[PDB]
Amino acid sequence: RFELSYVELDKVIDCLRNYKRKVSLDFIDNTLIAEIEGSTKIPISFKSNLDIDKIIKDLVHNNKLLSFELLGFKSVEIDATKISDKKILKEILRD
RNA sequence: GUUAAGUCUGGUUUCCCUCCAGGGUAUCUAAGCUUUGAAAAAAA
Repeated sequence: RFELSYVELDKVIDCLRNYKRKVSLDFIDNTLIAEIEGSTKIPISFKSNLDIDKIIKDLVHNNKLLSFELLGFKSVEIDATKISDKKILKEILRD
């Protein structure tokens, strides 16, 4: 099963508060980055249970169909303008 | 070639009781009282 042993946010949450931004992801470069349409791209450190074989990243980045159906599993439009604690933003970005 | 964007769909149908048993057994009256007391032979 998929186990996310840890993900080192608390830096993405910083640059998110009081704003309404779309948090895009990208997994090429072998390190998970978290693009923000509010013009910042924080590289995310994480440890998972699945080892993406470095062939799968390329198979998804090259196949224009895969990278197209990947738009739906890639982003959230987080709205922190109103009351927005850090913990629930953590769970949002974690999921 | 470059970018940028995902969009649609988020439980339906059927079945809602069927069969057997629908009373059986015991008791079905019992014990008393079964006539009594007045008038039986009357005046013309």
